[PDB]
Formats: sequence, C-alpha cells, structure tokens
Amino acid sequence: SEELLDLFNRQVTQEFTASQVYLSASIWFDQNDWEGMAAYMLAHSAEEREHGLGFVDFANKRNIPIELQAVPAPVSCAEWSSPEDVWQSILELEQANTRSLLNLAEAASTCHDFAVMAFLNPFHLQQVNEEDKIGSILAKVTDENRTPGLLRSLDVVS
Amino acid sequence: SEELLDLFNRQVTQEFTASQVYLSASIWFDQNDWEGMAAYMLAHSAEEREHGLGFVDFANKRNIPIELQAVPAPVSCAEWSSPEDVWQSILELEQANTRSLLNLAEAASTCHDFAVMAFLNPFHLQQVNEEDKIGSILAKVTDENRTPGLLRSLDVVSF
Amino acid sequence: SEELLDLFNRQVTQEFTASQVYLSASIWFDQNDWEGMAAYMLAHSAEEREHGLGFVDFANKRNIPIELQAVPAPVSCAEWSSPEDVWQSILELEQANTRSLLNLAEAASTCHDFAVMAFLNPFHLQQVNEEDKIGSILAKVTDENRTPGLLRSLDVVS
Amino acid sequence: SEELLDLFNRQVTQEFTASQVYLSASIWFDQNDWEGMAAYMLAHSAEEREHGLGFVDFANKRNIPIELQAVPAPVSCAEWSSPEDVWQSILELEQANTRSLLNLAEAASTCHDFAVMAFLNPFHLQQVNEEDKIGSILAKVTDENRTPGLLRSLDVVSF
Amino acid sequence: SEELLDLFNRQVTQEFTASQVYLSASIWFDQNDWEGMAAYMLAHSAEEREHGLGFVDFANKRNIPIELQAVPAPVSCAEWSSPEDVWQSILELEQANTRSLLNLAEAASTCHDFAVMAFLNPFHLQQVNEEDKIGSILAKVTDENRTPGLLRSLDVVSF
Ligand SMILES: [Fe+3]
Ligand SMILES: [Fe+3]
Ligand SMILES: [Fe+3]
Ligand SMILES: [Fe+3]
Ligand SMILES: [Fe+3]
Ligand SMILES: [Fe+3]
Ligand SMILES: [Fe+3]
Ligand SMILES: [Fe+3]
Ligand SMILES: [Fe+3]
Ligand SMILES: [Fe+3]
Ligand SMILES: [Fe+3]
Ligand SMILES: [Fe+3]
Ligand SMILES: [Fe+3]
Ligand SMILES: [Fe+3]
Ligand SMILES: [Fe+3]
Ligand SMILES: [Fe+3]
Ligand SMILES: [Fe+3]
Ligand SMILES: [Fe+3]
Repeated sequence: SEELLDLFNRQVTQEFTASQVYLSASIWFDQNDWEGMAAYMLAHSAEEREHGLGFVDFANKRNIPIELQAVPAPVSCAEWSSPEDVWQSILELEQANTRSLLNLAEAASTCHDFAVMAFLNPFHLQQVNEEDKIGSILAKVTDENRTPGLLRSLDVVS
Repeated sequence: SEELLDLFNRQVTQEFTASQVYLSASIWFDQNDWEGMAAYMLAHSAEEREHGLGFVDFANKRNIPIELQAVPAPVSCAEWSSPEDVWQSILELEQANTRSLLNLAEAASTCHDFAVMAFLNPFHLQQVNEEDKIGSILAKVTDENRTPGLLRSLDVVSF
Repeated sequence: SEELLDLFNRQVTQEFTASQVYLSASIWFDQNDWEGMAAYMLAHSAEEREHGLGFVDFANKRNIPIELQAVPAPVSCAEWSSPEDVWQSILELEQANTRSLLNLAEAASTCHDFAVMAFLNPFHLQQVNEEDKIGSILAKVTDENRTPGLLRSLDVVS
Repeated sequence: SEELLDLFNRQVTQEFTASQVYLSASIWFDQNDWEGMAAYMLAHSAEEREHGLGFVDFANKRNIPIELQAVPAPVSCAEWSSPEDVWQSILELEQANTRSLLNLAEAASTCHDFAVMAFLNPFHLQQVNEEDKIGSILAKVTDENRTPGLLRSLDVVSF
Repeated sequence: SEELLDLFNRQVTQEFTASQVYLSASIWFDQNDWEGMAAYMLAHSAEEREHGLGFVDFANKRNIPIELQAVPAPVSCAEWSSPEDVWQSILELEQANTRSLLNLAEAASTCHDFAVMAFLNPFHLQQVNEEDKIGSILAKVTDENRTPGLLRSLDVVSF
C-alpha cells in the first residue's frame, strides 16, 4: 500500500518533530536555569534524531521512498511556565510517537509486511520504556514542586 | 481488553507455579539421592521465578495492573515414584507454560498489542528450546532406566 | 517431634510468603514511581526466597520431610496508600518472621535438637539486623514525609 | 581424457552427496535424542562439503570444467531404526568415498596426470583414517547396544 | 561435672576410633581394587583424626584433662564382602559419631557450659552434612550394584 509507505514516512517526520520539541524543552530549561533537565532534553533530542535516521536507513534498504517533510516549529514553549508544563508536554509527545508507531505496525500487519513488523519490534519496546521513564520523572517533578525550592534541589541530582 | 490484562496476570502465576513445581522436583530428587537431577531442577526453579519477575517488570512499565495470586501447592509429588515420573511431569509443565504463552500472544494479537507480542517473542523461542531439552532428558532417563542402576550411573556423569 | 517437623515446614512457607509480600511492595512502589524503594523490595524478595531454599536444603539433609504448601496471595497492597504504609507492613512481616524463628527454636530446644538450633543461629542474628534496618528506614520515611515532596527527593538518592 | 574430467566432476558430487547423508544422520540422531552423535554427524557433514569445495578449487586452477550436479536426496534414513543402522550406513558411505577416490587416482595414473595424483594423496590417507574411526565407532555402538540403555549412557560421555 | 570431662575425653576416642575404621575401609577397598572408594576413605580417616585433634586442642585450652585411651581394632572388616557392606558400616559409624556429639552437647547443656556448646555447633552441622553424603553414596552403590560390573564402572568416574 502506498498508505503503509505514507505512514512509514510520517514516522520519520514524527521522530524529527520530536527531536525539535525536545530541543525546545532544553532551551526553556536552560533559560530558566534548570541545566540538568536541559541536558536530559538535549540528549533525548539527539536520540529522537537517531531514531528517525534509523527509519531512513531501513527505508532506503527496503526501497520505501522517503520524502523529507518540513519539521514544524515547536509551539508548546510559548505556553510553558514551569518544569511540570514541559515534562507533561514531553510525555504527551512520547504517547503520540507511540500511537504513530502502532498505526504503522497495524498497516504493516494488514499488508503482511513481516520485515516492517520485525523492524518495529525494538521500537515498540523502547517506547514502553520511555513512556514509563518520562511518567516517572513527571510524577517526581510534580511531587517535589509542592515545596518551594525543593525541585531545584534535585535538578542538581539528575 | 481486560482479558489481556488478565492473561498477563495469570502468566505471572503460571511462572511462579512452575517455579514451585521445579522446587518440588528438586526435593524429591534430593530425598532420593539424585543430587544431579536435584541441582538441575533447583536451577530451573530459579529461572522460572526470573521469568515471572520479567513479566512483572514489563507489566509495571506498561501500566498493566499486577495482582499476585496464590501460588498453588505442587501436588504432582504425590504420584512420583521414579525419575521418569518426575521428568514426565516437568515436560507436561513446560508444555502448559508454552500453551499459556501462545494464548497470551493470541490475545495480544487480537488486540493489536504490538509491544506485548514483541515482548513475548523471546519467550516463545525459549519454550521451544526448553521443551526440546526436557523431552531429550526424559527420553534418556527412560532408556537408561531399563537396566538396574544404570540411570544412577549417569546422574553422576551428566548434571 | 512431629511438632518440630511441622514448624520446620511452616518456616519454609513463611519465607516464601514473605518473598511474595516483598514482591507486592516492589510492585506498589514501581507503580507509584518509587523506583529506589522498589529495587530494595525486589532484592529483599529474592533474599527471602533464598532463606526458604536454605531451610529446604537443611531439611533434605536432616531427613525432615518437606511438603511444599501454597504460597498465599499477599493482601496488604490493597490498603497501602503511601510509602509509610508499605514499610510499616514490611516491618510487621519481619517481626512475624522473627517470632516464628523463635518458636521453631524453642521447639528444637525442647527436643534437644542441637543441630537445628545451630542451623538457626545465623538467622536469629540476621533478623535482628533486618528489623533494625527496616525500623530505621521506616523512621526516616515517616520523618521526611512531613514535608511535601521531600521523601521523593530521597528515594532518588538512596 | 574426458573420463578424468568426468571422474573429477563426479567426485565433487560424491562429497556433496556424503555431506547430505551426514546431515540426514544428524537429523535422525537429533530427532531420537542422540545429541552427541548428532553433533558428530553435523560436523562431518561440514567437512565433506569442505572436501567438495577443495576439489572445486583445484579444478578451477587446473582448468577442469566443473558442472554441478543434482545432490541426491539421502534415502538411507528410510530404513534407520537404531544407531547401529545409522553408523553402518555412514561406514558404507565412507567405503564408497574411498573407492571413488581410488578410481579417480587410477584414471589420473593412466593419464600420467601427476598433479592430480599429488592432489589426491592426502585424501587417500584421510580416508584410511576416517574408515578406521567410523569402523571403531560402529563396533563400540554395536557392543554397547547389547545392554538396554547402555548406548545412551555413552552418547553423553563421548561426543 | 566429671561426667562432662569424661564425655569430652571419650569424644576424642570416638574420633580416633572412626579414623581407624575409615583406614580399615580404605584397606579393604584397595585390596579389592576399588581405588576411588579407597581414596575417599583414606581422606576421611585423616579428617576424623583432625576432628579428634580439634577436641584435644580445645580441651587443653579449657583445662579439661585429656587422657588418651586405647584406639580399638576395627573389626567390622571381618564381615565385609562387598562395597555395600563397607558403606553401610561407615554410615552406622557416622550415625554413632552424631549421637555421641549430641550426648556431649546435652551434658554441656545441663552444666550450662556455654563455651562447650558453642564449640560443638559446627560439628553438629558437619555431621548433618556427612550423614547425608554417606547416605547418598550408599544409596548409589546399592542401586548400581544391581547390575554386574556397573559399580566398578563408577569407582572410575566418581571419586
Ligand atoms: Fe499516499
Ligand atoms: Fe504519499
Ligand atoms: Fe506524499
Ligand atoms: Fe522517538
Ligand atoms: Fe524518545
Ligand atoms: Fe528512543
Ligand atoms: Fe517459564
Ligand atoms: Fe522453564
Ligand atoms: Fe525458561
Ligand atoms: Fe526471612
Ligand atoms: Fe528478611
Ligand atoms: Fe534475611
Ligand atoms: Fe569426503
Ligand atoms: Fe568423510
Ligand atoms: Fe574427510
Ligand atoms: Fe568425626
Ligand atoms: Fe566424619
Ligand atoms: Fe567430619
């Protein structure tokens, strides 16, 4: 299906869009002196770009033509006013990256595209790990931010 | 699907049930002075526990509520009176572990739960290997036990 | 001596019962993003199972017939709503593990079973250490949790 | 001599035929839980393939056209019902590999093809060693199988 | 308690008696070409001597007078005519070593001799292990000896 091919392309776009969103979070954090959260965001910005590159390389091998799309300007930073806002946006982004992976897998399953399904398996599993991790950070952030200054004291951790 | 959550929970209970059945087998072997077969069973009891803990960890990560169930008393050690009986029970146990993983996978499949299916793949292949290994032990035991004392003579050598 | 045998059997069951309660605690902690406390509980679950295995091994050597019982489902996790609740249950578990060791010892002492008494000596000493360690963590948990978020900030540490 | 070219080509087919017969034997052994004898056969299947590839390489170098023939289905695994049957077939197989090398050498000899004869010398001596080894295995199997379970007891120890 | 001193002295004699019984067993095994079982017995003869020397040393330290008694001739080697007979005697010997340690401990206990009881604890646990090991050997011997030559075949492999 040209549609399975669309969805695979769209996954590339989604990983690069996520890369930029993470970068935007790193900027917000740095500008507000949360250098720890900033470094985490930057490293994860690079990792999303790596995912997208992984998809590109597979596509090239499997003759799925890739048409690189615009990477949209991230928009959530206009509204962010605390670390909790940023982490909630990042969770939402990953929950989205996951849904788009599952849509892609459904299409591949419908088309009997065994190679594409196999390729995706480690990404399905990585997404479970990432959502769990982000969810856990967000819950720590939310809880520590109930006492003034205390969240800051644990950016100084990680 | 509540059914999927359910089957996932039950797989934990299955792995822990298996862990206890292996422990039971180790005891029987030790009590009847088959230390080599007893060691094998004990190690495999640990491994089944690790499997169950694997499932627990993934569940936690994927927000599948785990409720720990009673781990039944192993009762196959009532009817055991030779090593063949024990290995036969262990074979049936793994055959059941396999079937329950396949049922789990089919529920995942119906639900399009690609992450659960991916998680299960190495277990599917492990079970193939375990059933084969167990099968092959049981064959060997059954053949060797046709001569008095000969099986004993290879608890020593192997294991 | 049937009483000593029975108590020896129940001790195995008590260890495995405890293992499951520790597993249940690690689950509650993980679900609630206390990964540190979760890890402590998981390690201790393994340890409890090791203690049970220890009793099994001695029993086999000493011809104490072991019949493996059911390991009852843990039921405290339904009532836990904070780390404090979890640690308080685990303390109570260890106090019970201790009482049942002392009963088993007393039975052995009545029977003049010097080998069983000697076998049990390191376990008595280990219970003292565990009760102390758990009581101490509970104290620290109870104190830290008087300030919102502060406990979180110290799961992340130790 | 077209006859020499021919016999040279056929030796490749012989080595590959042997490779498959060994593979067949491994399968039979594995299926009947003789993992040690199955490993031996598998390794020897690889080795026969290497022999055939040796012949191919020399042919290429010496401008003897190689045309690859069908590699027949191994069918001796129809009649196998004990390890003795399998080892007996393998012995006959090597006896045939030997005879075919000797026929090859005799054709070379008639043609004064000193390079082919030199090439063959290590294979002649290898076959002597293989027939002896196989022979000795088969004797051992046949003796051990006179007591129930005893052969099994030495798939474990040896191999 | 003179009774405690006494029982302590007798335990030395017991350990040395055991040492000689093991030596006797080694001789029987060697004479009948069971070199592996003979080695095991010889090593265990040394170990019993070490036990007796342990008791002597503690006694000296705790001012319990030691008077060395005659070490009886081992006479169980009159009735031995198979390895089973020998291992059976060794099992009974350890059962007696255990009982005598327990009697010693009970005397200590009555006398509130906490240092003697503490000294004995590792021996109590060692005896548990030795009786289990011996028991398990004897089972294996008895099973293997049901087929002619088979026991011999595992003096070689084990030990
Ligand atoms: Fe399209
Ligand atoms: Fe398109
Ligand atoms: Fe397009
Ligand atoms: Fe991604
Ligand atoms: Fe990501
Ligand atoms: Fe990632
Ligand atoms: Fe399992
Ligand atoms: Fe298993
Ligand atoms: Fe497994
Ligand atoms: Fe415990
Ligand atoms: Fe504990
Ligand atoms: Fe402990
Ligand atoms: Fe060949
Ligand atoms: Fe060959
Ligand atoms: Fe060869
Ligand atoms: Fe001794
Ligand atoms: Fe001893
Ligand atoms: Fe000793």
